[PDB]
Amino acid sequence: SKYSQDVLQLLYKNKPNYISGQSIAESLNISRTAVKKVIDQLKLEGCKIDSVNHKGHLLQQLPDIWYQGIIDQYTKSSALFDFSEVYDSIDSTQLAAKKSLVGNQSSFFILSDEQTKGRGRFNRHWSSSKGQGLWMSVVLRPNVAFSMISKFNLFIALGIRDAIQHFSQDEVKVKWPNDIYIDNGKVCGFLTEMVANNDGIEAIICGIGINLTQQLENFDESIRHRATSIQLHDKNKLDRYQFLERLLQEIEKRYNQFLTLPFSEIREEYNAASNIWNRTLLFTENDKQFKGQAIDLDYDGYLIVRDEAGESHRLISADIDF
Ligand SMILES: O=C1N[C@H]2[C@H](CS[C@H]2CCCCCc2cn(Cc3ccc(C(=O)O)cc3)nn2)N1
Repeated sequence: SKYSQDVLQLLYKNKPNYISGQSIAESLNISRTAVKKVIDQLKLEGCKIDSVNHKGHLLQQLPDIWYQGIIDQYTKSSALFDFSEVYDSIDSTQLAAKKSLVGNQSSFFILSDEQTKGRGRFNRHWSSSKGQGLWMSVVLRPNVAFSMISKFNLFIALGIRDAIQHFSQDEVKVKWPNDIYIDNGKVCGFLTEMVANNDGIEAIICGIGINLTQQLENFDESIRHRATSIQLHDKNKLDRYQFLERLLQEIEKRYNQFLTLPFSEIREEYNAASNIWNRTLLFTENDKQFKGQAIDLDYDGYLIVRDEAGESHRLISADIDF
Protein backbone atom coordinates (compact mmCIF):
# COMPACT_ATOMS: atom_id res chain seq x y z
CA SER A 1 0.00 0.00 0.00
CA LYS A 2 1.01 3.61 0.64
CA TYR A 3 3.27 2.36 3.46
CA SER A 4 4.99 -0.72 2.00
CA GLN A 5 8.27 1.14 1.41
CA ASP A 6 8.13 2.82 4.84
CA VAL A 7 7.62 -0.52 6.60
CA LEU A 8 10.28 -2.15 4.43
CA GLN A 9 12.74 0.64 5.24
CA LEU A 10 12.14 0.11 8.97
CA LEU A 11 12.49 -3.67 8.69
CA TYR A 12 15.76 -3.26 6.79
CA LYS A 13 17.04 -0.46 9.04
CA ASN A 14 16.55 -2.68 12.11
CA LYS A 15 18.45 -5.80 11.01
CA PRO A 16 19.40 -7.99 12.70
CA ASN A 17 16.97 -7.07 15.50
CA TYR A 18 13.26 -7.80 15.44
CA ILE A 19 10.82 -4.88 15.31
CA SER A 20 7.39 -5.07 16.91
CA GLY A 21 4.18 -4.27 15.07
CA GLN A 22 3.38 -1.69 17.74
CA SER A 23 6.74 -0.05 17.03
CA ILE A 24 6.09 0.19 13.29
CA ALA A 25 2.54 1.39 14.00
CA GLU A 26 3.70 4.24 16.24
CA SER A 27 6.45 5.48 13.90
CA LEU A 28 4.26 5.51 10.78
CA ASN A 29 1.18 6.47 12.85
CA ILE A 30 -1.02 3.74 11.41
CA SER A 31 -3.03 1.00 13.05
CA ARG A 32 -1.63 -2.35 14.15
CA THR A 33 -4.01 -3.92 11.65
CA ALA A 34 -2.70 -1.77 8.80
CA VAL A 35 0.86 -2.80 9.68
CA LYS A 36 0.00 -6.50 9.47
CA LYS A 37 -1.67 -5.92 6.10
CA VAL A 38 1.53 -4.31 4.81
CA ILE A 39 3.70 -7.11 6.22
CA ASP A 40 1.37 -9.65 4.60
CA GLN A 41 1.74 -7.80 1.29
CA LEU A 42 5.54 -7.73 1.47
CA LYS A 43 5.62 -11.48 2.12
CA LEU A 44 3.25 -11.84 -0.83
CA GLU A 45 5.77 -10.12 -3.13
CA GLY A 46 8.54 -12.48 -1.99
CA CYS A 47 9.98 -10.76 1.07
CA LYS A 48 11.17 -13.26 3.67
CA ILE A 49 10.08 -11.74 6.98
CA ASP A 50 10.12 -13.75 10.20
CA SER A 51 7.21 -12.85 12.48
CA VAL A 52 7.29 -13.93 16.14
CA ASN A 53 4.55 -13.20 18.68
CA HIS A 54 5.43 -10.75 21.49
CA LYS A 55 8.65 -9.96 19.58
CA GLY A 56 7.96 -8.62 16.09
CA HIS A 57 9.25 -8.80 12.53
CA LEU A 58 12.67 -9.34 10.95
CA LEU A 59 13.49 -8.87 7.28
CA GLN A 60 15.44 -12.00 6.31
CA GLN A 61 15.67 -11.66 2.52
CA LEU A 62 14.36 -9.42 -0.27
CA PRO A 63 13.08 -10.81 -3.59
CA ASP A 64 14.44 -10.09 -7.09
CA ILE A 65 12.74 -6.68 -7.09
CA TRP A 66 14.11 -3.18 -6.58
CA TYR A 67 12.48 -1.31 -3.68
CA GLN A 68 13.01 2.44 -3.35
CA GLY A 69 12.83 2.18 0.44
CA ILE A 70 15.87 -0.11 0.54
CA ILE A 71 17.86 1.87 -2.05
CA ASP A 72 17.14 5.02 -0.02
CA GLN A 73 19.27 3.48 2.75
CA TYR A 74 22.17 3.21 0.31
CA THR A 75 21.95 6.83 -0.85
CA LYS A 76 21.46 8.08 2.72
CA SER A 77 24.85 6.66 3.71
CA SER A 78 26.55 7.50 0.40
CA ALA A 79 29.17 10.25 0.26
CA LEU A 80 28.72 10.36 -3.53
CA PHE A 81 25.02 10.08 -4.44
CA ASP A 82 22.37 12.59 -3.37
CA PHE A 83 19.39 10.41 -4.36
CA SER A 84 18.25 7.64 -6.69
CA GLU A 85 15.19 6.88 -8.81
CA VAL A 86 13.94 3.28 -8.74
CA TYR A 87 11.44 2.05 -11.34
CA ASP A 88 9.84 -1.29 -12.08
CA SER A 89 9.71 -0.45 -15.79
CA ILE A 90 10.95 2.42 -17.95
CA ASP A 91 12.05 3.08 -21.51
CA SER A 92 15.71 3.66 -20.58
CA THR A 93 17.57 4.58 -17.41
CA GLN A 94 19.93 6.49 -19.72
CA LEU A 95 17.09 8.55 -21.21
CA ALA A 96 15.76 9.18 -17.70
CA ALA A 97 19.18 10.22 -16.38
CA LYS A 98 19.86 12.61 -19.27
CA LYS A 99 16.53 14.28 -18.45
CA SER A 100 16.98 14.36 -14.66
CA LEU A 101 20.43 16.00 -14.73
CA VAL A 102 19.19 19.11 -16.56
CA GLY A 103 19.15 22.23 -14.43
CA ASN A 104 21.01 20.89 -11.39
CA GLN A 105 24.36 19.59 -10.15
CA SER A 106 23.06 16.57 -8.25
CA SER A 107 24.78 13.19 -8.30
CA PHE A 108 22.37 10.28 -8.54
CA PHE A 109 21.68 6.94 -10.17
CA ILE A 110 18.58 5.43 -11.76
CA LEU A 111 17.59 1.77 -11.40
CA SER A 112 14.86 -0.06 -13.30
CA ASP A 113 13.80 -3.70 -13.04
CA GLU A 114 13.18 -3.71 -16.80
CA GLN A 115 13.84 -1.38 -19.73
CA THR A 116 11.39 -1.03 -22.60
CA LYS A 117 13.91 0.63 -24.94
CA GLY A 118 17.37 -0.20 -23.66
CA ARG A 119 20.08 1.10 -25.97
CA GLY A 120 23.79 0.39 -26.14
CA ARG A 121 26.50 1.93 -28.28
CA PHE A 122 25.50 2.93 -31.82
CA ASN A 123 21.81 2.78 -30.78
CA ARG A 124 21.90 -1.02 -30.55
CA HIS A 125 19.04 -2.82 -28.83
CA TRP A 126 19.93 -3.90 -25.29
CA SER A 127 17.74 -6.64 -23.84
CA SER A 128 16.65 -5.55 -20.36
CA SER A 129 14.32 -8.28 -19.12
CA LYS A 130 12.44 -7.86 -15.85
CA GLY A 131 13.96 -9.52 -12.79
CA GLN A 132 17.13 -10.76 -14.49
CA GLY A 133 19.55 -7.84 -14.75
CA LEU A 134 20.90 -4.65 -13.23
CA TRP A 135 19.94 -1.76 -15.53
CA MET A 136 21.47 1.37 -14.03
CA SER A 137 22.48 4.85 -15.16
CA VAL A 138 24.90 6.88 -13.04
CA VAL A 139 25.27 10.67 -13.14
CA LEU A 140 28.42 12.21 -11.65
CA ARG A 141 29.85 15.74 -11.72
CA PRO A 142 33.64 15.66 -12.22
CA ASN A 143 35.15 19.14 -12.52
CA VAL A 144 37.39 18.16 -15.44
CA ALA A 145 37.80 18.97 -19.12
CA PHE A 146 35.68 17.06 -21.61
CA SER A 147 38.66 15.19 -23.09
CA MET A 148 38.79 13.24 -19.81
CA ILE A 149 35.73 11.21 -20.85
CA SER A 150 37.89 8.40 -22.24
CA LYS A 151 39.86 8.12 -18.99
CA PHE A 152 36.65 7.83 -16.95
CA ASN A 153 35.53 4.91 -19.12
CA LEU A 154 38.82 3.14 -18.35
CA PHE A 155 38.72 3.62 -14.58
CA ILE A 156 35.07 2.59 -14.33
CA ALA A 157 35.65 -0.64 -16.27
CA LEU A 158 37.91 -1.97 -13.52
CA GLY A 159 35.31 -0.94 -10.94
CA ILE A 160 32.53 -2.90 -12.63
CA ARG A 161 34.89 -5.81 -13.27
CA ASP A 162 35.94 -5.89 -9.61
CA ALA A 163 32.36 -5.96 -8.32
CA ILE A 164 31.39 -8.76 -10.72
CA GLN A 165 34.59 -10.72 -10.04
CA HIS A 166 33.69 -10.71 -6.33
CA PHE A 167 30.66 -12.92 -7.04
CA SER A 168 32.15 -15.09 -9.81
CA GLN A 169 34.30 -18.20 -9.43
CA ASP A 170 35.58 -17.71 -12.99
CA GLU A 171 37.81 -14.91 -14.24
CA VAL A 172 36.10 -11.67 -15.21
CA LYS A 173 37.86 -9.75 -17.98
CA VAL A 174 37.37 -6.37 -19.62
CA LYS A 175 36.93 -6.21 -23.39
CA TRP A 176 38.17 -2.71 -24.18
CA PRO A 177 36.50 -0.31 -24.18
CA ASN A 178 32.89 -1.09 -23.20
CA ASP A 179 32.27 -4.77 -22.37
CA ILE A 180 32.94 -7.30 -19.60
CA TYR A 181 33.21 -11.07 -20.08
CA ILE A 182 33.29 -14.20 -17.95
CA ASP A 183 35.17 -16.72 -20.13
CA ASN A 184 33.54 -16.43 -23.60
CA GLY A 185 30.22 -15.02 -22.39
CA LYS A 186 29.50 -11.31 -22.18
CA VAL A 187 28.13 -10.44 -18.75
CA CYS A 188 28.10 -6.63 -18.90
CA GLY A 189 28.04 -3.72 -21.30
CA PHE A 190 28.51 -0.12 -20.28
CA LEU A 191 28.94 3.25 -21.94
CA THR A 192 30.08 6.68 -20.77
CA GLU A 193 28.40 9.81 -22.12
CA MET A 194 28.77 13.43 -21.12
CA VAL A 195 27.22 16.87 -21.25
CA ALA A 196 29.99 19.39 -21.74
CA ASN A 197 31.21 22.62 -23.30
CA ASN A 198 34.62 24.21 -23.80
CA ASP A 199 34.79 25.30 -20.15
CA GLY A 200 34.34 21.74 -18.90
CA ILE A 201 32.06 18.81 -18.16
CA GLU A 202 28.51 19.41 -16.92
CA ALA A 203 27.73 15.74 -16.22
CA ILE A 204 28.95 12.21 -16.81
CA ILE A 205 26.20 9.69 -17.59
CA CYS A 206 27.37 6.07 -17.28
CA GLY A 207 24.85 3.44 -18.36
CA ILE A 208 25.62 0.00 -16.94
CA GLY A 209 23.84 -3.21 -17.94
CA ILE A 210 24.77 -6.38 -16.05
CA ASN A 211 23.29 -9.86 -16.49
CA LEU A 212 22.57 -11.01 -12.94
CA THR A 213 20.49 -14.19 -12.92
CA GLN A 214 19.73 -15.33 -16.46
CA GLN A 215 19.77 -19.02 -17.19
CA LEU A 216 21.27 -20.04 -20.53
CA GLU A 217 17.75 -20.75 -21.83
CA ASN A 218 16.82 -17.12 -21.05
CA PHE A 219 19.36 -15.76 -23.50
CA ASP A 220 18.52 -15.73 -27.20
CA GLU A 221 19.25 -18.88 -29.17
CA SER A 222 21.68 -17.01 -31.44
CA ILE A 223 23.76 -15.21 -28.77
CA ARG A 224 23.58 -18.01 -26.18
CA HIS A 225 27.15 -19.16 -26.90
CA ARG A 226 28.67 -15.75 -26.04
CA ALA A 227 26.27 -14.49 -23.35
CA THR A 228 26.49 -15.27 -19.64
CA SER A 229 25.26 -14.02 -16.28
CA ILE A 230 26.80 -13.65 -12.83
CA GLN A 231 24.55 -16.37 -11.40
CA LEU A 232 25.86 -18.87 -13.97
CA HIS A 233 29.26 -18.53 -12.24
CA ASP A 234 28.20 -18.29 -8.56
CA LYS A 235 27.74 -21.44 -6.48
CA ASN A 236 25.56 -19.43 -4.09
CA LYS A 237 22.31 -17.73 -5.06
CA LEU A 238 23.02 -14.19 -6.26
CA ASP A 239 21.50 -11.34 -4.26
CA ARG A 240 20.69 -8.15 -6.17
CA TYR A 241 21.16 -6.01 -3.06
CA GLN A 242 24.49 -7.56 -2.09
CA PHE A 243 25.77 -7.06 -5.63
CA LEU A 244 24.47 -3.51 -6.04
CA GLU A 245 26.11 -2.68 -2.71
CA ARG A 246 29.57 -3.78 -3.89
CA LEU A 247 29.04 -2.29 -7.35
CA LEU A 248 28.33 1.12 -5.81
CA GLN A 249 31.36 0.56 -3.56
CA GLU A 250 33.67 0.00 -6.52
CA ILE A 251 32.25 2.77 -8.72
CA GLU A 252 33.02 5.25 -5.93
CA LYS A 253 36.51 3.80 -5.42
CA ARG A 254 37.33 3.99 -9.13
CA TYR A 255 35.75 7.44 -9.45
CA ASN A 256 38.06 8.89 -6.81
CA GLN A 257 41.04 7.30 -8.57
CA PHE A 258 39.84 8.87 -11.83
CA LEU A 259 40.05 12.28 -10.14
CA THR A 260 43.40 11.67 -8.41
CA LEU A 261 45.42 9.27 -10.57
CA PRO A 262 46.78 9.37 -14.11
CA PHE A 263 45.81 6.39 -16.24
CA SER A 264 49.48 5.33 -15.99
CA GLU A 265 48.85 4.15 -12.42
CA ILE A 266 46.11 1.64 -13.33
CA ARG A 267 47.30 0.89 -16.87
CA GLU A 268 49.22 -2.25 -15.91
CA GLU A 269 46.24 -3.40 -13.83
CA TYR A 270 44.01 -2.77 -16.85
CA ASN A 271 46.06 -4.98 -19.18
CA ALA A 272 46.13 -7.98 -16.85
CA ALA A 273 42.32 -7.62 -16.72
CA SER A 274 41.76 -7.45 -20.50
CA ASN A 275 40.96 -10.40 -22.78
CA ILE A 276 41.89 -8.78 -26.11
CA TRP A 277 45.52 -9.97 -26.34
CA ASN A 278 47.02 -12.76 -28.45
CA ARG A 279 43.94 -13.12 -30.64
CA THR A 280 42.50 -11.95 -33.93
CA LEU A 281 40.16 -9.03 -33.34
CA LEU A 282 37.68 -7.71 -35.90
CA PHE A 283 37.34 -3.93 -36.03
CA THR A 284 34.40 -1.96 -37.39
CA GLU A 285 34.93 1.66 -38.47
CA ASN A 286 31.73 2.95 -40.07
CA ASP A 287 31.87 1.34 -43.53
CA LYS A 288 35.30 -0.28 -43.13
CA GLN A 289 36.03 -3.56 -41.37
CA PHE A 290 39.42 -5.16 -40.85
CA LYS A 291 41.27 -7.66 -38.70
CA GLY A 292 44.11 -6.83 -36.37
CA GLN A 293 45.95 -7.64 -33.17
CA ALA A 294 46.04 -5.55 -30.02
CA ILE A 295 49.65 -4.64 -29.27
CA ASP A 296 49.31 -2.40 -26.22
CA LEU A 297 47.21 0.07 -24.27
CA ASP A 298 49.45 3.11 -24.13
CA TYR A 299 49.81 5.52 -21.21
CA ASP A 300 46.91 7.62 -22.57
CA GLY A 301 44.22 4.93 -22.89
CA TYR A 302 44.78 4.46 -26.63
CA LEU A 303 44.79 0.93 -28.00
CA ILE A 304 47.74 0.26 -30.32
CA VAL A 305 46.83 -2.23 -33.03
CA ARG A 306 48.75 -3.86 -35.87
CA ASP A 307 46.15 -4.61 -38.51
CA GLU A 308 46.10 -7.52 -40.95
CA ALA A 309 48.10 -5.53 -43.54
CA GLY A 310 50.89 -4.74 -41.06
CA GLU A 311 49.82 -1.12 -40.58
CA SER A 312 49.53 0.46 -37.14
CA HIS A 313 46.57 2.23 -35.58
CA ARG A 314 46.15 4.15 -32.34
CA LEU A 315 42.49 4.23 -31.35
CA ILE A 316 40.85 6.17 -28.54
CA SER A 317 37.94 3.72 -28.93
CA ALA A 318 36.89 0.84 -31.17
CA ASP A 319 34.05 -1.55 -32.06
CA ILE A 320 35.69 -4.92 -31.45
CA ASP A 321 34.37 -8.41 -32.20
CA PHE A 322 36.11 -11.66 -31.27
O1 LIG B 1 19.67 2.21 -22.23
C1 LIG B 1 20.49 1.97 -21.41
N1 LIG B 1 21.91 1.66 -21.70
C2 LIG B 1 22.53 1.45 -20.51
C3 LIG B 1 21.35 1.64 -19.28
C4 LIG B 1 21.23 0.20 -18.56
S1 LIG B 1 21.81 -0.76 -19.54
C5 LIG B 1 23.04 0.12 -20.34
C6 LIG B 1 23.41 -0.58 -21.77
C7 LIG B 1 24.66 0.01 -22.41
C8 LIG B 1 25.45 -1.03 -23.21
C9 LIG B 1 26.83 -0.52 -23.63
C10 LIG B 1 27.74 -1.64 -24.11
C11 LIG B 1 27.40 -2.10 -25.53
C12 LIG B 1 27.82 -3.32 -26.16
N2 LIG B 1 27.27 -3.29 -27.38
C13 LIG B 1 27.42 -4.32 -28.40
C14 LIG B 1 26.73 -5.60 -27.93
C15 LIG B 1 25.70 -5.52 -27.01
C16 LIG B 1 25.06 -6.68 -26.59
C17 LIG B 1 25.46 -7.91 -27.09
C18 LIG B 1 24.76 -9.19 -26.62
O2 LIG B 1 24.47 -10.09 -27.46
O3 LIG B 1 24.48 -9.35 -25.41
C19 LIG B 1 26.49 -7.98 -28.01
C20 LIG B 1 27.13 -6.82 -28.43
N3 LIG B 1 26.58 -2.17 -27.52
N4 LIG B 1 26.65 -1.45 -26.42
N5 LIG B 1 20.23 1.94 -19.85
